[PDB]
Formats: sequence, C-alpha cells, structure tokens
Amino acid sequence: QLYTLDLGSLVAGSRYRGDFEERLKKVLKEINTRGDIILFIDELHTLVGAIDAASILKPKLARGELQTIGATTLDEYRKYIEKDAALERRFQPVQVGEPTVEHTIEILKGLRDRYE
Amino acid sequence: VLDQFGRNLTAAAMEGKLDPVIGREKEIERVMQVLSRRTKNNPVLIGEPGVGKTAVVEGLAQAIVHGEVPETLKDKQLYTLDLGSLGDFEERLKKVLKEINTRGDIILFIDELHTLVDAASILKPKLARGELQTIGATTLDEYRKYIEKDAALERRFQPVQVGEPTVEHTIEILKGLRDRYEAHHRVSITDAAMVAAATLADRYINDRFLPDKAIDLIDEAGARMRIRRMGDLDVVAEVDDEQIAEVLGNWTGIPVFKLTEAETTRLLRMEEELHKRIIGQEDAVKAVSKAIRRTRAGLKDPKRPSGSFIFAGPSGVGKTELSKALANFLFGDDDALIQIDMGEFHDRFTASRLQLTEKVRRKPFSVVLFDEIEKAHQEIYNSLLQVLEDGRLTDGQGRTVDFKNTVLIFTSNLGTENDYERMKQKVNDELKKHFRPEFLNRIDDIIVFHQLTREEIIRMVDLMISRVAGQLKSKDMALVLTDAAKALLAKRGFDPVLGARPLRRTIQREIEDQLSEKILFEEVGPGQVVTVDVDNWDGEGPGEDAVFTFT
Amino acid sequence: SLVLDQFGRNLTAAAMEGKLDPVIGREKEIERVMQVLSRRTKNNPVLIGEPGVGKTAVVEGLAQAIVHGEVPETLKDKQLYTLDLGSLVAGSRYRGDFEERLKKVLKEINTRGDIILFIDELHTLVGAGAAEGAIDAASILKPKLARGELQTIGATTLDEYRKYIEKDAALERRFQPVQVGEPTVEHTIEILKGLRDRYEAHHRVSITDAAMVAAATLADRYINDRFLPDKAIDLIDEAGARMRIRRMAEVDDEQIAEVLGNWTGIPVFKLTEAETTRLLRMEEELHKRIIGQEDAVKAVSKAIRRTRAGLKDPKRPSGSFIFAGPSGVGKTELSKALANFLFGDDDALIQIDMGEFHDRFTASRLFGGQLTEKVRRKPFSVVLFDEIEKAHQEIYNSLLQVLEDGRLTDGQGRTVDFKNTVLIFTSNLGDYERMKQKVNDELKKHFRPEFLNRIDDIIVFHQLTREEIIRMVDLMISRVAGQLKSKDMALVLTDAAKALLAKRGFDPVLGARPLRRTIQREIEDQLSEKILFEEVGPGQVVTVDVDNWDGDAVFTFT
Ligand SMILES: Nc1ncnc2c1ncn2[C@@H]1O[C@H](COP(=O)(O)OP(=O)(O)O)[C@@H](O)[C@H]1O
Ligand SMILES: Nc1ncnc2c1ncn2[C@@H]1O[C@H](COP(=O)(O)OP(=O)(O)O)[C@@H](O)[C@H]1O
Repeated sequence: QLYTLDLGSLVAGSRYRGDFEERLKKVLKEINTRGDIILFIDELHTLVGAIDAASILKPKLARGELQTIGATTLDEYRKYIEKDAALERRFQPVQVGEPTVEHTIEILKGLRDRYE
Repeated sequence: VLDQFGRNLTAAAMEGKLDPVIGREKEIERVMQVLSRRTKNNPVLIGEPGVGKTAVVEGLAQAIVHGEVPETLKDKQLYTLDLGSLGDFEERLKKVLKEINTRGDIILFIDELHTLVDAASILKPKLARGELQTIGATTLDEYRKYIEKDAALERRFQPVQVGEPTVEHTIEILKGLRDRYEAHHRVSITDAAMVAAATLADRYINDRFLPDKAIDLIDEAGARMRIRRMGDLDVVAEVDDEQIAEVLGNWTGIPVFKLTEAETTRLLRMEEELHKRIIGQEDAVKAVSKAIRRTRAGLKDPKRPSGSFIFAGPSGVGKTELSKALANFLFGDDDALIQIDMGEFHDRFTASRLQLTEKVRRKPFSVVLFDEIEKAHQEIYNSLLQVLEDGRLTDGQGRTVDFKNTVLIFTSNLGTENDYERMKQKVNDELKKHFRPEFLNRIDDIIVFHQLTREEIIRMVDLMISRVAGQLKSKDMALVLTDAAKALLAKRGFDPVLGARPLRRTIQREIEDQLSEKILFEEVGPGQVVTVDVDNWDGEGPGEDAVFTFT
Repeated sequence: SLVLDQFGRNLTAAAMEGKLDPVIGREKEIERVMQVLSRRTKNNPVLIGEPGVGKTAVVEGLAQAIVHGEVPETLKDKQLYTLDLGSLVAGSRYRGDFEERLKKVLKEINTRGDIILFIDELHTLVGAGAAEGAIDAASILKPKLARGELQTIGATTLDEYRKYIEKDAALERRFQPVQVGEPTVEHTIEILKGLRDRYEAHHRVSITDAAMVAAATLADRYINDRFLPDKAIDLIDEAGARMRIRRMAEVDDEQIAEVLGNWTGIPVFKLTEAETTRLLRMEEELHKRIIGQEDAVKAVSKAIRRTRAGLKDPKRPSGSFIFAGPSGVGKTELSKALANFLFGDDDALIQIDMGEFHDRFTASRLFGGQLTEKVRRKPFSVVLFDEIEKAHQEIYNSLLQVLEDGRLTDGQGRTVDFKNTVLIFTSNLGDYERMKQKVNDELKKHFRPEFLNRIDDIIVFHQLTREEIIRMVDLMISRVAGQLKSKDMALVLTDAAKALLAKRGFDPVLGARPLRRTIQREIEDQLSEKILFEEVGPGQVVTVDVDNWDGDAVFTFT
C-alpha cells in the first residue's frame, strides 16, 4: 500500500506539547509493524518544521527502518534538502523531465476518455 | 552516553560493518600529520560532495583498529556526532562534551562543519580550550566562505584537500566494493562492467562526482538486474556493459541505439551526418573531420584541449552552422554550444568576466566558440594563451576548469583551387602580420571556407524554403518550386560579400509575403498545390523584367 | 564567570595553570599594553599587526605577567578573558539574541569588576549584530568604552583597521593603536629557541640549533603568503609530526627541507643550503636542456656567480642582462632554465611582453599590475622583458628609475622591492666582438647610453649550427616519444629523415621558432592518420625514412 503523507492532518489538533511527536511516532510504529506500506511525502522541502516534523525522521531514515519517496522542484532541492548530512547521503534524486511534444500528444490521447 | 548521541566508528570496525577504503593512503597520512601536531591540530577535509571525505575518516578508523597509527592516535575512538539525537539541548551537549573530555581518548567527526558556524555558542570555546580534537568535513566554496573569513578558527583548524579520484582509482574502488555489492544484491559483476561504469559516469554525467557517481551506476545496475530477474531457477546473473548502458540510458535520457559503442566508428561516419545538415564545403567537412579524428584520439598531448580549429570565411556563410552540427554530433545539443562573441567583449571590464566559466562548468563536455577574434582584448589574448598552453583555465573564482573535453573553434572573417591557394596564402600571411605566429603555433588546425556555387546555393534555397513548405503542409497545402524560380531567386540573393544572409530577405519578401497575402485573398487557398513560377524571363537576365507567378 | 565560560577562555587562570607558551622579545609591546590599560578614561588598546605576528601572543604574555605579578596595581589580579564575536553573531535569527547575550556578558563584567576583554577581530565590531546604522555591538559598547569602565583589548589587521575602524571616528577615538610589527630573523630564532622546550616535550623528538635556524631561514625567504614566526613554528611542528609518524629521533635540516619541499614542491636538495656547491655545477645543469651557445652559457654563468656572491652593493637588483641575437636561438627556454635552477619552479618566472602594451593606459596595467602582484607574492623571481625596442618614453623612464633604486612605485600606492629580482631583456635588436660594437653604437642612438651604463651584461647568441639543430630535433622527438609511449609506439629517426626535419623546420629568415608547428604537421599528423587508418598499430617499431632527396619529399613510416 502506497500512502501519501498529509502533514496538515498530523499537525492539526496537536494542541498539547507532545501530541505531534506521539502522532508521528505512532505512524512510524504502524508503518514498521504492517511491513508493507510505502510512504510518499509530497513537497519534501516543507518537511522541516513541525523539535520539528523532519527532526523526528532523521534518526529513523539514518537507520533505514523508514523508506520514503519525495517530490521537489529542481531549485528547491539545491536549497532546502541537500543541506544536511543524514539526508544528502540517504536521498537519491530521480529526475523527471518535461514530456516531449509527441509524448504529450500520447498523454493527451490517454486522457481523452475522462475529459470526453 | 556517547553512543546515545553519536555513532562510534572505531568500535564499528571490530564488527566489520564499515566499508573498506582503497587508495586513500596519502590523504590518511596527511590526516595523521595534522592530528599529530600541537598547533592547527584539527584537520578539515576539503572536497566536492561525493568524493570520499567520509571515506578518509573511515579508513583512518580502520587503520586505527589495525594498528598503523602513532602513539598519540593509538586506542583513539572516532565518534561521528549526529545532531538528531541531541534548555535541554545546551545541557545535553555540554554533558556529552564533558564526558568526551573526561574520557580524553575520543576524536569527534563532525561532518558538514557549516552546521556549527546553533551549537556555535558551545563548541567554539570548548575547542578553544584544546580539550576537543575534531576532524571536520566541508567543501571548498564553504571553506572559503565561512571558515576562511572567521579569524578565530585558522589558529585551530588546518585544511587538507580530498581531490577527485582518477578513473583507474575509481575502477579500483569498485573492484574493492565488489564483494559488498555482490553480497547485498546476490548478483555477479564483471571487471569490464566496472570499467565501463566508471568511464560512462565520468563521460555522460556532470551533476555528481566520482566515486559516488559510478558506484551509483553500479548499484543501479544491480537493482535493475534484480528487478528484471525477479518454478525455481538457478542464480545465473552477470552485470555487464549492456546493463550499465541501459541504466545510463534510463538516467540521462539517451536512446538505447549506439549510445555506448565504438567512438572510432562514431568519428568515422562524420561526413554523411554533416551532409544532411551542412551545404557544400566538402573540403572543409573532410578537413574538420580528419582534424577531429587525429586530435581527439589521444594522439595529441593529453594535458591539452581536444582540438583547436580556425574557421576562415565570411560571417554566417556556413562556419557557425557547422559548429552547431559538430555540437549536435559530438555532444548532442545545440544549447551545449556555449556562444561567446568577442564583439560583445571589447573592453577590459567585460574581458575580466572571461558568463563563460559557469557555462563551461555547466557542461564540461561542451564546445567553446570564439567569434570574431580580431577585435578581442589583449587580456583575452593572454587568457587564451594560458588556456591553450597549460590546458587549464584559472578563473577569478579560483578553480581549475577542466579543458580536456572542451574543443575550441575560432570563428573569424579574416581573408574574406589556385585562387583558393592564394586565398590561404594571404590568410596565413595576415595571420603572420595582423596576428602573431605563436598563437597559431598553438592552434591544431586552420581551415578556410569556399565560396558556395550554383548547386550549393540551390540546395540552400530548397532547404530553407522547406520551412514554409512544412508550415504550408500544416494548412493542407503543398508548395512546389521550379528550377527557373530557383535560379532567379539565387541570382537575386547572390551576394558573395554578404553571403546567403540577404537570401533570407529575398525569400521572406518574394515568397512568404505574397503567399500570405494570396491565401487571405482566398484563390490559391486550401485544397490545391501551389507551384511558383517566373514569367517574362529568358534564363540569363538580372530579373528586373521577370515576375513571380502563383498557380 | 559562569557566562563568560560559554563565550571565552580565562587567559589568566590558564596562565596560572601553566598552559600558555612563553613569549620572547615582546617586552616593549606588552609594556605599551600596560601603559594603555593603566589609563583612567579610554584605557582600551588595539593591537594592530599582520596575521601571524603574535598579537594574541602579546595578550597571552600580558596574562603571564599579570598572574606572576610584574604589573602595576591597576592591573593586579585582573582576570583576562578572551571573547569572540562569532559566538554572539551566530544564532541571531531572531530580533534580539545578539543584544541579549552581549548585555548578559556586560552585566557579568560589571558585577565582577576585574574582567578585561580580549575581543579578537575588532573590525567585525561594527558589522556585528545589525547593520552599521542600527543597534550593533559598537552601539552598545560605545557608551561604556568612552568612560573607561569596560576594559577591553582589541586585535586587528592594519588594512582592516584603516578601512573599518578609522571610518567610524567615534569608535576610532576610543581605541589606542599599539603596533605589533613582524619580527626579524633573529627574533624568530629566539622565539623558536624559547618554544623548543614545549615542542620537544610534545613531539618526543630532539630539536637541534641547526633545526630552528634552518626552519626560520627557509620559512622567511620561501614562504611569503604569511608572516614570521607562524611559518617557522608551522615548519618545525609539521617536521615533528612527520618524524612521529615515520618512527612507527631528532629533527635536523633534512626534516625541515623535506617538509618545506612537500609544502612547495621544490626538490629537497635545493632547499639544503648548499648554495655554493649548487653554483659550482650549474654549467651542466643549464646545458642539460640547452644546445650550443657555449660562450653565452659561460658568460651568463660567470654573471650568476659574480651577482650571487653577495659582494656587490645591496641596493641594486640581483642581475640585469640583455640577450641579443636572432630569434629562435633559445633565449626564452634559457630564461626558463634559469628560473628552474635558481628557485626550482617553472612558473617562478613571469612572461610579460610589452609589445602589446604601448600607451599610458596600458602602462597603468603594467605598473600603474600582475608584475607587482607576482613580485609581492614572491620577490625571488626572474622577470622576462621581451621586445624592448618599441618602448614608450614613460616605460623607458620607469625602467630607468626601477633599475636605479631597485624599487618600483606602482599606481596601487605600494613600494615594491626588486633587490633580488633577475631582469632579462630579450631584445631582438641587431663576429662576437663585432656584435658588441654594432649594438654599442646602435643602442646609444636608439636608447640613452645610461641604459648601457646601468646594465650588467650583454650576451649575444649566434645562429644554431646544423648539428645543434639535429640535437634539437632529438630533444623534441624525445618528448614526443615520452608522450606517445603509452601506446607502445617506438620511433626511429634516420639521418635523412633528420635532415628533412631540419630543413622543413629551420627557417633562416625567421629562426628556430617554427619547429613546434612543423614537427606536429610533418610527423605527428602523419603518424596520427596512419594509426587511425590502421596501417600501423601498437607494439611495432616505425623507422621513418624519406625519398626524393638524399643530400615534394614524402615520408614513409617503415
Ligand atoms: N577510496 C575509497 N575506497 C572505498 N570507498 C570509497 C572511497 N572513496 C569514496 N568511497 C565511497 O564513496 C561514498 C561517497 O562518500 P561521500 O558522499 O564523499 O561522503 P560525504 O557525503 O561525507 O562527502 C562513500 O560511502 C564511500 O564508501
Ligand atoms: N614572542 C613570541 N613567542 C612565542 N610565540 C610567538 C611569539 N610571537 C608569535 N608567536 C607565535 O605565533 C603564532 C601566531 O600568533 P597569534 O597572535 O596567536 O596569531 P596571529 O599572530 O595570527 O594573530 C602563535 O602560535 C604564537 O605561538
């Protein structure tokens, strides 16, 4: 199961001091307990900032119990993410390019049914 | 408490978890030099990311455990300090530093020392007291940015450089880590695969650096082999040049046919791949072909640029388009051709800028063009002499720009078969008097272009009118040009002084404009081929009495 | 107290413990520091000196004097605390972290009443905190510095003092300058003799007197990027560390020579001070790369011996020689060989040709410059001046005064010294005795004869004889083979092929410059196209031969 992570859901309602930490640790425990969940954290650049939301994930990502997929703009990657020692060593930039014009034609042909 | 707030490297070596290091003997002995001093005894490792800065520390830990260190470094435990485990922050950091000082035999590895320069309020005085012995790891720009301008640290931190590993060193590193990767992926990797992976990581990849740049390809090929491989079947797997080529094709978006094959054959089918784009200049084509064959093949001095060409001929008559053709073959992109014109650089303030350094650093495997070198500044001349002589560029930033893989073409309008023999004679004469002999003495070759003839100018006309032919096919129309109109349009556009550039104006005025009015007139509009023709003309006159006709 | 510890180190308590290195010969500066520190109002001294002269050493010696008790009553039992601005500037990502930390430090100082600040890098006081207009460290220290209640000791660099402190007159009138100049050779020897005890205790090695003497006398004249005695101490300390890793002994001239050779790349036997014996064998060290010109080699060798002996007046440049003769004789490579012998580096020579720099605007580039910056980076450099015939009168006058006083006053406002610079004027203007009289009358009518008076030697090169051209062909084929031996290609050059190489290479009207072009065209290009088209491959010898002339010619790569 591939789950995308909503940080707003984590941080909403976390009025008490340790509620965010408890929520993130419970999420990580559930992920490592089920053993078949992949994480997709869209906008990986805003992970810093809930102690932070990202600072909880640094010990886990260093030890390899957590596997995540990020998504970032070219400019934001060179400014927010790589400026760390436990992340630049553990994240692999997979470049996704702008589709070619003929590839865009095929993409539009594949989306014809839903718009029609 | 140190294990709860950091990771021990010396204790990890008995477990053997740490990867072996290969070929870092000189940097490790330099690190023991710096660590075995009394002033400036803390080394900082300087190098690009993904070069092996932490590998030097790992090798130091392995050598400490193996017992190849002086008495000062005997039984010294290296501890990588991670900030993730660390009011409470300052006291826990002070407690762990106090425990380090109480032990007295702990050496801290603090990677990315820019994180200090919000712990700077704690570690900076402690290292001032000399009770903390630390190995730092930063890059060159950061070291020249933060540490070098911080006067309080040159008394306590000494730089040691971790340079880029060579190709053979990268191959040896891959051979060393073969056992680890064969164990992890349960795949078998051959030596030719690692040699190919190192070479292609050096050649087609820019954004990373060796040996991370090739170990990534090796790991990616192992992952692909495990994906494509996974009743019972035997374990018969062999990562070879094919898997590495496919992985790099998926990486950099290069098509799978002939991406990595005989570069000799690639250089030898030069002529027809120019001939689909270049017009005429067959002598110039074969001259530049044989020059790039005899210069790029490693027969020239390896500490020099791959080639240096002089393009003699009128401006825009075929030299520049041939440069784009060479860029599209060797390096694959027109934008890979960095466009530098000496007409824009006519003063010292602009000459000192040599928007050229970051462009050639964007792609080291890119062609460098210098247009109209006659009016370049003298500082430009001296920089060109330096670059051609030592094979390097020393920019104002202060980095050695790699120029093995850049090829230089000097595009100029100087001097513009017996007539062409006299042409070449006076071109080299004017390069002996208007220019100076040593600059040409450090030029690989000079080629002088020829004036384009009748069938050459017709083959220019038909290809460039094919642009509006395609634009007209886009409107369910077709365009036909007769030979009489071709010859008359060539005669109208015949200007050997200015070249074929006024032919653009003649095309744009006579053909596209009248056709654009005519399609709006809606008589030779959609649903009919239009065939241009010329009336009131014999085939020899200048064309003042001749009129274009549309059917 | 408890808050100064996280920002600084107690120098007085550390000197009481016995951690501080002793200072040699800084009695005057430390006395001046007590003089300024004893004042009632504005008792703040700032130590101005180049980086690496010992300003922090002066402050530490002051702490050593305070703890023992050789100070007046106004400096007795005063805890000297160092303070760094970087531990306060960093972490100021909010509105008032910097002001809070600095106010806490000042409050602790005022409550203690016996704290003197050694704030290093004083020039960052204006730039710390906010900008220079808003509230910064200067704005919070100035109301208290002027009344002499906050005793502080600053340290800075001369140019940074003139550019940062002197612009702010209110801050400039609050700090008394104390000049700490760069020590000489003998003071550096005394410093090394003082610190030998600490370094031999730390390194477990015995340092001889020749060791410190060699360290100082090599660091002072070879390293110019820093200032003494930081460089000599660095040499001794690095040599001790090298010995300590090699043992798993004693430090002498060999250790210092090898560590400085590692630092600079110059070979070790050069750095050994066998200058006379090196001067004894330089005839073959110069002839090992040059061909013929035996009279020229002898003349330049006796010139080098007469100049480097030190018997002349030490108000002149080391040497100044004119090189006359036709081009292609090898004057440039001779200058390069001289640079290689005298200093050990091929880049130690500067190649400047003024034929492209004619007007005064280009003379501003010349001096006022890359020449000035390179002779400031290293004053022991051979300069090469090509084509002095077409010179402008301003260039003439500047050359006159430069060679006159051994000194150049550039447009940068600096007096750059030329006392050991070797000037080589490779002039193409104008049997051996006859060439003297021909140029003697001709330079005095083209230049002034004060040129010929002030110059040292005129060395005239004759044309290269055919067998010398043959040996030059051998030398160039040697490096061609050196760069192509990677592919196991063996070249044999027959006598007829050598004659063709000589005749297509030697242009008597133009000299022996065009060899480098032709040897790449007539040999390297043909060999390249023969390897590419697979007529010959690796591991086969090619004995190249030629037809059509034995004493239109085609080269056969047999
Ligand atoms: N000489 C070597 N021998 C073996 N492995 C090496 C060597 N140099 C680098 N490596 C490997 O290359 C990888 C790249 O490390 P790097 O990215 O330079 O570390 P950092 O991110 O701290 O700069 C390391 O994991 C290391 O194992
Ligand atoms: N008189 C001296 N006695 C002993 N050591 C000295 C003396 N003068 C300078 N030094 C040494 O020179 C080095 C640089 O001095 P310091 O003032 O700490 O830094 P800088 O001079 O660069 O400001 C110090 O390590 C110090 O030991």
